[PDB]
Amino acid sequence: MDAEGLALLLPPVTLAALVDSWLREDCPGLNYAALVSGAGPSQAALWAKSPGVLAGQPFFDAIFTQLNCQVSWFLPEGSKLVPVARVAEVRGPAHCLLLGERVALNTLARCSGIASAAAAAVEAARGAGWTGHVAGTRKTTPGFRLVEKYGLLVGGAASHRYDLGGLVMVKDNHVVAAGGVEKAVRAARQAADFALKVEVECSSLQEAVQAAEAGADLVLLDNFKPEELHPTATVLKAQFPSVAVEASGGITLDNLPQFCGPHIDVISMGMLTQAAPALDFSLKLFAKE
Amino acid sequence: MDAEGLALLLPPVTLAALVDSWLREDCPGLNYAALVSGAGPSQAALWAKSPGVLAGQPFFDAIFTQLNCQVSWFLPEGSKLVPVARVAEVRGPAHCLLLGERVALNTLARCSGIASAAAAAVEAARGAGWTGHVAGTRKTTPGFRLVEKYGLLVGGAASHRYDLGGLVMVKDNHVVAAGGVEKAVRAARQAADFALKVEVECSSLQEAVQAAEAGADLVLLDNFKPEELHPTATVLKAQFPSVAVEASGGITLDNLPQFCGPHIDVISMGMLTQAAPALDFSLKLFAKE
Amino acid sequence: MDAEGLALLLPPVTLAALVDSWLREDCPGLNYAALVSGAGPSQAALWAKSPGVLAGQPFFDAIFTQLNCQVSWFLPEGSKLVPVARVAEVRGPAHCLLLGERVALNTLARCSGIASAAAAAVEAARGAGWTGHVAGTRKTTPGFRLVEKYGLLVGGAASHRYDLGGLVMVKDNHVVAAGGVEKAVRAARQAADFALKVEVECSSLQEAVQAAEAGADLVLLDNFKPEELHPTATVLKAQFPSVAVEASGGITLDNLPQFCGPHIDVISMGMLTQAAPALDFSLKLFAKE
Amino acid sequence: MDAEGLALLLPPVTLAALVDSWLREDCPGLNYAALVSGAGPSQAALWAKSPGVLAGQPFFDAIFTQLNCQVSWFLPEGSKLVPVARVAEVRGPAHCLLLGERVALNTLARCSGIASAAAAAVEAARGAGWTGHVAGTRKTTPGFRLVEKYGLLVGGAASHRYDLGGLVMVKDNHVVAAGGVEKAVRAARQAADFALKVEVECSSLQEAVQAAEAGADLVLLDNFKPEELHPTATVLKAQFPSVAVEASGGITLDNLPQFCGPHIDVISMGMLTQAAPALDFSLKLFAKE
Amino acid sequence: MDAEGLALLLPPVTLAALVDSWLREDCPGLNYAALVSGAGPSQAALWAKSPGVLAGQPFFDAIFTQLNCQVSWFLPEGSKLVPVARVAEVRGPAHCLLLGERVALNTLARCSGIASAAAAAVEAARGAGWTGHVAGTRKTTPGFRLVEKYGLLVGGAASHRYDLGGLVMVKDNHVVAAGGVEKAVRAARQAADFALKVEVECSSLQEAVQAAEAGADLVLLDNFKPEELHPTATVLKAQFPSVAVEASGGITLDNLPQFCGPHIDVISMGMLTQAAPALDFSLKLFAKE
Amino acid sequence: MDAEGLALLLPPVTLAALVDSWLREDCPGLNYAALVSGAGPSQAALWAKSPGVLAGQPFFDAIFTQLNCQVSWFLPEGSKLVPVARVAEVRGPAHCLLLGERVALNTLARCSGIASAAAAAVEAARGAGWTGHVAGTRKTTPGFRLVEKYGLLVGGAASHRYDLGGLVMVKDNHVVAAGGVEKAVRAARQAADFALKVEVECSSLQEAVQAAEAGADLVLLDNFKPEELHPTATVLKAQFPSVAVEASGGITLDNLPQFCGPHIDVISMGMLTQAAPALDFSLKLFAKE
Ligand SMILES: O=C(O)c1ccc[n+]([C@@H]2O[C@H](COP(=O)([O-])O)[C@@H](O)[C@H]2O)c1
Ligand SMILES: O=C(O)c1ccc[n+]([C@@H]2O[C@H](COP(=O)([O-])O)[C@@H](O)[C@H]2O)c1
Ligand SMILES: O=C(O)c1ccc[n+]([C@@H]2O[C@H](COP(=O)([O-])O)[C@@H](O)[C@H]2O)c1
Ligand SMILES: O=C(O)c1ccc[n+]([C@@H]2O[C@H](COP(=O)([O-])O)[C@@H](O)[C@H]2O)c1
Ligand SMILES: O=C(O)c1ccc[n+]([C@@H]2O[C@H](COP(=O)([O-])O)[C@@H](O)[C@H]2O)c1
Ligand SMILES: O=C(O)c1ccc[n+]([C@@H]2O[C@H](COP(=O)([O-])O)[C@@H](O)[C@H]2O)c1
Repeated sequence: MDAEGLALLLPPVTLAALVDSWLREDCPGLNYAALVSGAGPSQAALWAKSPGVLAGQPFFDAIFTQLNCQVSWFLPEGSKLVPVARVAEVRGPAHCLLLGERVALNTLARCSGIASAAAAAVEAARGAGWTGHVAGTRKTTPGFRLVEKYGLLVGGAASHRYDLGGLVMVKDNHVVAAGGVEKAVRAARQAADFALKVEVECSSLQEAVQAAEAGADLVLLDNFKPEELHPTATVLKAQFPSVAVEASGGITLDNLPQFCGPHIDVISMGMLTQAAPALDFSLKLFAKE
Repeated sequence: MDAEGLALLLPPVTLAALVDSWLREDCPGLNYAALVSGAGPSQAALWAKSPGVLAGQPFFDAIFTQLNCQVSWFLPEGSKLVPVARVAEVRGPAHCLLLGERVALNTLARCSGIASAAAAAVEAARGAGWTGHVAGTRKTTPGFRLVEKYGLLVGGAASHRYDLGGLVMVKDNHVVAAGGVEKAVRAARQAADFALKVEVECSSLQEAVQAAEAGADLVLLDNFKPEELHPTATVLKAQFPSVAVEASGGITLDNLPQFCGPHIDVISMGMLTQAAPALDFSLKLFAKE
Repeated sequence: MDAEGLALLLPPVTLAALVDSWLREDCPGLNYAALVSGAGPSQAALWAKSPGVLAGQPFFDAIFTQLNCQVSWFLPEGSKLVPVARVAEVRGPAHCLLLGERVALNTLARCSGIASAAAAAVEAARGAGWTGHVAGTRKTTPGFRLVEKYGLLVGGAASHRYDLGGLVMVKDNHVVAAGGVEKAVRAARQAADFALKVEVECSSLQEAVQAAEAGADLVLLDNFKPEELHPTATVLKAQFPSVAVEASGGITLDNLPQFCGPHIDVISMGMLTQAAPALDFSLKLFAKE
Repeated sequence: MDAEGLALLLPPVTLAALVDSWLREDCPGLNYAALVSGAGPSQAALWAKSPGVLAGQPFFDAIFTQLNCQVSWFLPEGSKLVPVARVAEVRGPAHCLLLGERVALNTLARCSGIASAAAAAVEAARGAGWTGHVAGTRKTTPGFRLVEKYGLLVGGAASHRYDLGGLVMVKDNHVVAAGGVEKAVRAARQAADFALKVEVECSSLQEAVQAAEAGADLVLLDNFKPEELHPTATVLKAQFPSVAVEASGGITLDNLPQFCGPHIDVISMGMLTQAAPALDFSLKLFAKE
Repeated sequence: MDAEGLALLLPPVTLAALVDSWLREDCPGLNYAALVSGAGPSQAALWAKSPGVLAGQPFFDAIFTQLNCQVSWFLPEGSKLVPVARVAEVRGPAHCLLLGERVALNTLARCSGIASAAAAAVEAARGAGWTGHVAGTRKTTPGFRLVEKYGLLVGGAASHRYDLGGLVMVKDNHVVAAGGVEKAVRAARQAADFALKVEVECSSLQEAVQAAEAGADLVLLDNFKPEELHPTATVLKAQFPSVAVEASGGITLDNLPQFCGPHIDVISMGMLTQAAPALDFSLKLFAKE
Repeated sequence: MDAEGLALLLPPVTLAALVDSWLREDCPGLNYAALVSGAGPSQAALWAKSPGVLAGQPFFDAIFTQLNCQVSWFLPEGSKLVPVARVAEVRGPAHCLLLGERVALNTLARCSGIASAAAAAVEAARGAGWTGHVAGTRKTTPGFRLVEKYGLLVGGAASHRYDLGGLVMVKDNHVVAAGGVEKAVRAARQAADFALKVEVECSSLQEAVQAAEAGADLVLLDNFKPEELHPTATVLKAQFPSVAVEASGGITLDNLPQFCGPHIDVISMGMLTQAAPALDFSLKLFAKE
């Protein structure tokens, strides 16, 4: 509902340590450019130069907070960005603003790109009349998942499982390793019967039926062509009405409406995190009025 | 030098701490799916399903080494990927293979994705007759710089400075803070006269002349149109022949040939790391004869 | 239904870090006692002097692997301990055996003490004909959760959710802060509709019906005397066949039969981790012959 | 002699680091329940529902300090707890209160459970006229020693050595490795030099005399029957009056008066940290008026 | 030219982490002495008892900020110390002052010792009519480089490169491994043509000419006799006027003037961080009036 | 006694973490020089070019072991170094040898420099007939205390207390804060009666008598002239035969005989760690076949 409340999801203690490692990565030793700018109190304007959705204020704020700077936002989390928009002002000693600048922009750009992709996907789906959830994956940049799942939520998608613990997800490789879908789904059920859910990844109707018989909570139809996707889900919903159907594999902004259908509850797209270009933001010091 | 030599640039201690933190990110508690697959010895085939350049073997290796798995590659680092290619084979306990799969794949996908954009840019420059350096920027994913700068090098681009400690770069914001170009360049030269180089980002020809007169090693012409860019660089090289000229701002694979010019030495592209989609890789367990 | 394979659940990277920090805590500087013992090859015996269930071999093994010692076990993980039993042999340099001894016994004692409480509780419950799950809680020693939740599993109990990122549980305090059960539960269901489960802690029959109406996967009947409990539950399963029922509040080894009932699916006991005395083990060096 | 002033023993850099790891353990990713409570200002009351001694206010405070919450205590550290007592009030944003609640109660229950067991021991020892030190052991939970040693002090017991540094302690296993008591405490005496004391665990009157002859400061008489313990301690003090005698092994709250004696200076019980059940506390949100 | 400005080079995140690691080294567990002093407000005066240069205020300040203490300086950074001077006053709880006393004095004493040695070398060089850069090396105490490089700057020396990332330095061993100087600097030149500098360490005029002819930005003449050093530099400056010339190897304050010469740009000295004795500072609590 | 045994004191968990932080300090990103040397197998000789005592082999081994290099020592830990001497060989890949070279030489140079100062102070006191202990202090480089305390031991000196959790030490500032010598030491005697030692730092003979009378184990006569130090030590020994006497403050190599006396038990010298120059070592790659 409200993109403004999503920030309560982020534990305060994780932000500070996350942010501290990013700052150290960009300046591990002596910050020679501090001598160029000096330490006088300054003001920068944050400028939106790309269209999209604003996501990332919590991480932007945390970065500058460790550098004793303050941020005033002129747009809420989740806003549509119409270029060229003035979206915040940052205040602090000049060398601190310029030290935090690059990391803060990198984070805002990337989080917002993901939310902009997610909002477009949510839009395309509703424009085909589909009421299910658009979702992300675990195809995230390592070390950056907290930012990328947050960005999905701001854009209106579900984050899907955060990590491997999680919901027990039986994949192709698990079926092979366990010697059969029925053995794998039985082993996944025991591993947390109460209460984690079990999702099972299925390359065909007959695997999906076997997964549902063995007790899957969710059935993921993997890499179906749309023309076989919907018949398969119809049979499933008629035979196992309380099992949820997820479609996934090669779904993009463009072909997404072909994968929306009344018997698909969830559509997950790797593109939301692997192919969402970053938005264009700049931070510019200006003289005080 | 040669793409296989590049792996030596990676300090093995940093590799291990990066890899461990990525794994703890994807599985911070219990790995319930390890019960589904068990620990029996298995083999998995790495498949390349996107065209491009293969980059990131050192990280893929270090991920799996930490889980006591081994990798045999069938293509060298920097190889062209012609899909559908069988790129490697991974060996080890089934649960260790499946626990590292996603992290390893996510790393290789983004690293290869960046190397693929760099290769594409170096190609576009060479086909325009340009012998300069195509270069990356500091617009990298927070936490992930080591992989992305490594990706740039495998693709044939220069990484540019690794962080704020490796070359004193006077930007528009330093100029405003310092009171002006020549004040800012003087403080930059002090801050490490011997010996770090000083690069100055300039938005006008006069700003470029002031910076070169003030002793900049490198003058970066920022967001010039090509029609304004090349006459500026010609003037600069005429008056200051030992000052290198860089061009940057809004340069993409498509417009890259318009910015090549006999008086440009470096061309830096934020897009090589911010808008380079990841390649598609899978890892499929295959049965024991 | 096999305690030897539970070790696969422990991610190897989390084990080594945890063990390192335990060894650092017990010896932060110089280890003066190493000079008293020297470094000659030697062997110790592990002695179980308490009845119960043996749990914690992977942690015990990991501690001594960091100290270049080897361990041979004479009883599989989960075995019944009949004192005074010779449980294992540890081999390595004398000072390394004696450096690991206290941390290894401390971990094994507590992991086995918890598994022993868990096994006794599970034994009580099937002796009353019960088929549901005996479970643990988040009343764990801070920083020791991985050992204590693993111990629950070794003794046959369910771990319940590992931390706040598993199933969304709304408690009395959430209901007070949301201003009502059905508000709380409706927010909970949004926060991850697909797919994490939602569990609601209820003090009174009315609350549980509200919770179930609103979409709870699980209702926890908290602090019921067994007199009200089994009516309450058989009502709920009548009205809501599809919703799981959990009993919690003051359930101990002595009174556990009185909470076992046929419409109760899960019984969780904070005593399994808060009042589970450690078993008594010792490690004794013995001479070669 | 003043439990309020013990909090100065805890260095504040360590407290924040330990507290951050505990919070990170209980919520490693997104905190979904935060969307259920919101962030509106709230107050919770701390209820003691158990008899004992109150211990652990600095850790409790430090947890809620990291979460931007305040604590008001109505009982000083060390007070007797008569249930059901209102111990404190915690103020702050509701999600912040609910995120720290479990870890704060977990820490206070264990700390207090220990200080309550210590105070019982000091009560029983005082009831037998014994003026020596009741002390703890190194049988603490790995990772938690700071809380548990502090809890021993709050309840009137001596902590004993914190770690493997501190006093050099010759044990059964050292005597085996060094080939005799004389050799082991001569090597110990050398390592200890002038700053550390030497204590020797002795299971017979012969060992105790050899240890005292070879310069031990303390002799620990290990696993003696009470009838054998007191003559041994007496003859030792006659022959070596400068040597402190400690008794230890199987000493419990019920049998502790039997081990008290005018020639025992220290009595140590693993019981106080390995078998002290945690006190019952709760934290309940309430409406301001 | 301003010692008070150098503090801006220190990124505040790194300061906190480094400072906390030093406090934890000196007090890993309980601070027993805190009971001896109590927590009442106190004041202590910092006393300089050595002649030299004051350096290290940012580290001294940061230690005491972590401990909720405040510092007031009566001398700016880089001041000349004429003993016995009263250079600062520290205010805070009694136990926090005494907790930080030793770490802060150890830090200030080494930093000021390095700055004193650097200023002595600069004064000797200036008394020989030399105005090039006196420079440090990477012969720093491991883990203490930020303090030691900072102290070189306060004293008037150049820090030289901070680590293996600042400038590619071809040493004797690189030459041997590369199979010759031409191959080495060619490879070095490739590692970062634009733009890091390449310095080559040379033991003969012929090696230096080759290093220069092959592209070196700086030539370091290592362990020359002054009699052969100055003719060598004169040749290099005449045939390669843009290449900087460094002298290094065995250069001490007492022999430094013989190494000063019109064609030496940089003189670097291991002894500035390896043979620089610390200064004597004390911190004495004082009372009301 | 035997310096070769002292390596047993070093817990290997701590060595790896220390060493990792030092390597990361010296190369936080890409190691450009690795491309100059390549990765082929190589060898380097370790030369001692300063007189003194060899100390720090375990830290040197650990550095290279982290880089997959092996070290062969030709002299034992603690040897007298008669320059020039071939101390060791190091083998491994060329770029790993050159990556560890500086950190490994820095650690060995400071460790050996400290041991050399220790051995000379021990010999000075032996030549004066004195049988007490020469001791170090806590005037140690922050972060480096393990190497420096270790270096003292290899030189034949006592380390004195490692940190604040060793013996409780009442200093001038503690006396001022407690309001009296004699209330200070009683607070200190409580803070760990059994069993840590109490040392009191005294400026006058009356102060020593009060510390002795209130129960100090050790009395440090701080900054006495030798003329008054020995009369004072004699009174104390006569009145308090079991109290040990330390002498400290301004004691150097050349006046150490003046502080030796029959009633001084310990002499401690800040200069052993604050004014002990590092020894000169070099590591030289040499070609094979
Ligand atoms: O591991 C997960 O949590 C997870 C959640 C949702 C989807 N996936 C997988 O992500 C893949 C998405 O494919 P794509 O083409 O959109 O990159 C598909 O193979 C799914 O099985 C994986
Ligand atoms: O800070 C650096 O290391 C750096 C190196 C090269 C380029 N840049 C900046 O990157 C910008 C180019 O970004 P883009 O997205 O327009 O390709 C340009 O404005 C430069 O100032 C920055
Ligand atoms: O937060 C959890 O994960 C959780 C899981 C299971 C149970 N609990 C709570 O644990 C409590 C059990 O109390 P007790 O007497 O068994 O210590 C009961 O009040 C439940 O609400 C809490
Ligand atoms: O290592 C220590 O610091 C230490 C301090 C005091 C006692 N102990 C040992 O702890 C044992 C007491 O265990 P318990 O649970 O039987 O009372 C006994 O064998 C002592 O030698 C060990
Ligand atoms: O690696 C560096 O950054 C570096 C910078 C400047 C000098 N050095 C080396 O330092 C050595 C001089 O140190 P010293 O103790 O002989 O005065 C000489 O051999 C140089 O090669 C090394
Ligand atoms: O704090 C310690 O553990 C410690 C141990 C031994 C000596 N000291 C102090 O070291 C000081 C002697 O330093 P110095 O530089 O004059 O040789 C003297 O003032 C003692 O109080 C301090």
